[PDB]
Amino acid sequence: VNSFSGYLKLTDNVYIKNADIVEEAKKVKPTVVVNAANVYLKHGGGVAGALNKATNNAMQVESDDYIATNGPLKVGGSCVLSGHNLAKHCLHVVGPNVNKGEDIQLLKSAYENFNQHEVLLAPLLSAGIFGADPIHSLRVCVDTVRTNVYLAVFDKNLYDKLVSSFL
Ligand SMILES: NS(=O)(=O)c1ccc(C(=O)O)cc1
Repeated sequence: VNSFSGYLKLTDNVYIKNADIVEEAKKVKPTVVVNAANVYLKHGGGVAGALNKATNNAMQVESDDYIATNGPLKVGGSCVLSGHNLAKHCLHVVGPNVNKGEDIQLLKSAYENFNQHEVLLAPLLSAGIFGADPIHSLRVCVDTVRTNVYLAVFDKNLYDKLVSSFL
């Protein structure tokens, strides 16, 4: 048993809810929250900027030190950093950004990072400003992630479409 509430079960291991991932993280304080990161860990908009804003910019300060030491992530890659006031850990995962021309086949590699963690709160990857089709992202998630993932979908209209079209 875990603390996640109000989710619709899609599969053995994937759950979904219409929720603001920031508000969900603040309530649950999960072991792992996933950030929809870019390779520079520049948390400017969407989930990364909202997560970073909710940490009072501490996520960005930590991230800048990580990049100064290690250089950029790979598209499809990840790093584990602090969860600050939102979670124990934040798993920063880089899905391909369609609006920058990245290979959508890298979306499966991105979701494979989730399998290193038993339970995660996470948004769909490559959605919103990354330019991928969220229906596709949910299908790759279900077909790739084997650990228990709790998906927060901000947009109520999209949530309803994801559920009603789910195979
Ligand atoms: N890639 S993003 O611009 O941060 C993004 C991620 C998820 C949602 C959503 O749940 O609706 C919206 C935008």
